[PDB]
Amino acid sequence: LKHFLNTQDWSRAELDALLTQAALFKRNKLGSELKGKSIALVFFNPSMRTRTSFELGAFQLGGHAVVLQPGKDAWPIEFNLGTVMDGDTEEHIAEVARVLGRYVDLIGVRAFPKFVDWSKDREDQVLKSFAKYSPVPVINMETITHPCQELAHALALQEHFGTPDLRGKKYVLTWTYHPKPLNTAVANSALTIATRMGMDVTLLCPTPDYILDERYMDWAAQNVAESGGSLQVSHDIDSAYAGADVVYAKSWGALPFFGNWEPEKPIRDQYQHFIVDERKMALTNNGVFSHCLPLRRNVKATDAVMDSPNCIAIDEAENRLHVQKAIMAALV
Amino acid sequence: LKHFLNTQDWSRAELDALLTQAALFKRNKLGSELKGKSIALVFFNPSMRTRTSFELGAFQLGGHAVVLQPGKDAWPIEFNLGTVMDGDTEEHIAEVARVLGRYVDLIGVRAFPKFVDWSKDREDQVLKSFAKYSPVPVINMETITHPCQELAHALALQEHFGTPDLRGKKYVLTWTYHPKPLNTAVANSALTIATRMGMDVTLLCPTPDYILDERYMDWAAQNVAESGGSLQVSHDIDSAYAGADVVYAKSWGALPFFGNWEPEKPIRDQYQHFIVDERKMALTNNGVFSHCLPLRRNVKATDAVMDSPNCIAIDEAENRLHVQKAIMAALV
Amino acid sequence: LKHFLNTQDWSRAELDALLTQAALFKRNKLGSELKGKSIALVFFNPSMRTRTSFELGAFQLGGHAVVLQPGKDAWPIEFNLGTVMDGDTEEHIAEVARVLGRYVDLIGVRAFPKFVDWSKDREDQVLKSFAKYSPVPVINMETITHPCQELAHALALQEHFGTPDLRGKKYVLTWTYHPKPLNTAVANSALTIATRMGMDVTLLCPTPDYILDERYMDWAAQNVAESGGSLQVSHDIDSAYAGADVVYAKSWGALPFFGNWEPEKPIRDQYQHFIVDERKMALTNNGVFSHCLPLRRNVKATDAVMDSPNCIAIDEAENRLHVQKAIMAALV
Ligand SMILES: CC(=O)N[C@@H](CCCN)C(=O)O
Ligand SMILES: CC(=O)N[C@@H](CCCN)C(=O)O
Ligand SMILES: CC(=O)N[C@@H](CCCN)C(=O)O
Repeated sequence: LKHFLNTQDWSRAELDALLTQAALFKRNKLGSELKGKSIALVFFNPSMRTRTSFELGAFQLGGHAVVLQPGKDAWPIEFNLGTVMDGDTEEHIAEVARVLGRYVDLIGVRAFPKFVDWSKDREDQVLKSFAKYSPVPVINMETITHPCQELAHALALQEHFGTPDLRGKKYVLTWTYHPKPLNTAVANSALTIATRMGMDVTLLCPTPDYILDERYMDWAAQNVAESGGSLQVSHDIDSAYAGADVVYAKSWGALPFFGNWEPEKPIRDQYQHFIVDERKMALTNNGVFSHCLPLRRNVKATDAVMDSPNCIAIDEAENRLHVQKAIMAALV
Repeated sequence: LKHFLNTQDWSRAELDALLTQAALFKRNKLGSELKGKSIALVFFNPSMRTRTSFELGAFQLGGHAVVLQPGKDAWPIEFNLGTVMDGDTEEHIAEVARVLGRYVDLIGVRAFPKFVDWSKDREDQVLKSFAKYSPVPVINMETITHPCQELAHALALQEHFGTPDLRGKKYVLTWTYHPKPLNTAVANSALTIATRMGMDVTLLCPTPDYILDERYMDWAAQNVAESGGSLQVSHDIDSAYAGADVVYAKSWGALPFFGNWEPEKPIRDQYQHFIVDERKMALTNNGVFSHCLPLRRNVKATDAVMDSPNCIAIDEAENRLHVQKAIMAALV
Repeated sequence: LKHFLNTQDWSRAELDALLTQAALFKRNKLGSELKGKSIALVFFNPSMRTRTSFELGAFQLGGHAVVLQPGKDAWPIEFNLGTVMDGDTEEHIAEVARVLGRYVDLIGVRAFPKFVDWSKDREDQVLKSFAKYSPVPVINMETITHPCQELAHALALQEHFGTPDLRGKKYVLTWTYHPKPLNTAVANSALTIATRMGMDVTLLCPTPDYILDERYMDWAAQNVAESGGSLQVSHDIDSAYAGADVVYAKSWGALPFFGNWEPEKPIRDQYQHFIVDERKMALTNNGVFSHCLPLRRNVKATDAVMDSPNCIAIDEAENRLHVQKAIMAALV
């Protein structure tokens, strides 16, 4: 059975096919690729943009999405094995996935890390459990990676540059400020897709403590070796932005501080200057800027940058609809 | 771009067209006016009747409604301008509306006042912000006015009297008791539509403190001058009910007491006798009674009045479905 | 007007027709039996499996389900009669049902007992009120009985044995352990349908305190007299399981302890050995095992029993979809 858990699991040819199908759906949004079919959108964490895009995507192709929210509509689910369920959990994931598989044709899963222990969050237990027990294809709607965002982002860039071939372009994945420590998911995904596309990627962050998990740094390294781009880590803003063709910002909590965020606060507060502003973008090669959203204005990026004609965040946002339709259509 | 924010913004001819289209949908509810189209129902405050009627209305015309609840599915949204978003708000309304506009064809918005400061609530910030930033038509699902209720009410009255011409009929908008101070929205709307229809309207309330906002009193005055009816405020129950053809009740908190409801409590408790009962209706010209619902029995109106053959509240309730379909069809 | 409140209200011929229609829908799931029709799924208590199955069932037959959750989307509803609604309740059930009846073609209701007083919970007030005031058919989505589960269960058994005639088969409805006292609904329903099908039923429970309400014990007695089976209560595990063809487990709080669960805790904790394990099933006649779900593994039943090829719980779960479609189609 084929699932859409990560772009890294798919071949370049398969990804290219998805992006092209996404482009086709953008030119003709109504169809019957999902006629009479259904997808269960399982939200362990809520998301209006994800619910909206998937729900409409199913509708437009003749299918139907069922929105489920485990944290609000049911007792906790047990994912561990060989336990005596005499605690808080009422049902095991094996039963949840097997039953859903008798009702729907696809299962989408969104489940964020708990931020107490990265060794546990990085195992992607919720998503992997659904993939293990489900008799139908599973789709990652964001856990510790955000593959749907990757393709929406990739498509937006190809559309902006007028070509699917982005090799050679200088790509800057920059950490930006936020009052709280966030999920590294979007950054892990950006690094992954940018290198898979063969761009010359620079991971710009305040200190070595903010470097992403080795797993993704390795995915990126492997992608560069295969696509012909490059991977570099930098803690210097000006040299990173210089000549950049693309600047993608995202804030995230330093991994070494999981379960110990108190001391991480004064650290991030020293880098509020990582905010994407006009000065920094002026250093780029008339590059574009984007963010996965939601974005705190004048904190992650200034109003001037956000409303600049070079900001493609709304186009990338729209593309979530098109790429997800391509993903669902491919899996059924 | 045309929106449905208030009936006052539409011409009499346009409103008449909406009501007539509503009558047509009532005679033939299934159609394709919204085939493949969608509407995002954004609830900042929940409403089962509104979600049900809009959702079914979209379905019956071949479209699809996406139900969103910002207060429960996402962090707070920022509506103010030029601020540094380092507080509770995670995303700005500009981004929320622009992205939704790339997904749906229509956006419905329900957002109640906060009851702390009327000078702030009366600005209709949430609704006006959506209207400002959305690239698609916006529909008021109740904020400080309830235009959808206005048309459902107007249609019910025309159906009851067997004519679209209600000029001359004596219309009594009466305040009624409730243990808590409520939104003036429905009353503002009733006054607006009743006068727009040229009826002889009387605003019956306990004291001058309960008179509606000047904005609506002026809308009403303007409507009478143009339609040929009349507007009058009264604090005397018997003279108001005398000869009435229509009695519409609604409870609301005295505007001068926003952010200071403690002293307003003993005041409203002195007017529990404003309850619509048989004695009062016996003074009318065999007039009809209605309420927007939900209604507390034997508090706002007695069981006898509510179950009287002259109570058309259920018919007005049904009409929410028909008028909203007319509104959505007109805006796409 | 015909409703689906309990299987006991339907004739054997009618039930047989429902089960056969369910079998037909399983062979051809897409249809137009509900084309343009709708059902309001009213959840006073949430259920992902019920929302999913009903919602998809409506969709597959050309209809649409509207999901409503009174406890989270509105103030409390008043069910009592002749009261002055100056308390917590904002709207009366008469208005709720009458209005919904102007919007939808069917109304599903799920409302659990409150566990404080069984004399009150056993009156099925919420469901009976909807049935009384609704102008459209009402469907029990679980209150103090679970008729939809009954038919899904009945169908699974017929499919397992390869025949609709289960007379003579030894049916064991066994209480099982759970750390908390639960609803007797599923057990009441199992006893009801098993006897209606003419099986030789044994109600296995720890003590006389766990015997089900007299109402259902009488339904069962009447069913046996008419179908030709038998009804027996047992507190001895081994004699009950011996030669059993079917074992259906369910945990429930002892009725005599409603509103006084403290002393019931040490009592149930003495019967953890009621867990369905391999030893017990080894005593049966190669019988099947099932549970309505959700099931706590290694508490209600061991992993070995749950994953045994003789466990049909997932098939019974799937059948909720098919039988509910048969029910909705029959009522419209
Ligand atoms: C603010 C926040 O927690 N953002 C989320 C979601 C981003 C995609 N919509 C994150 O950091 O992954
Ligand atoms: C009780 C209450 O707050 N009623 C609301 C909603 C009325 C329309 N359904 C109000 O006063 O506007
Ligand atoms: C654990 C619990 O409360 N179970 C519920 C629902 C069973 C049907 N899904 C009950 O005892 O009725």
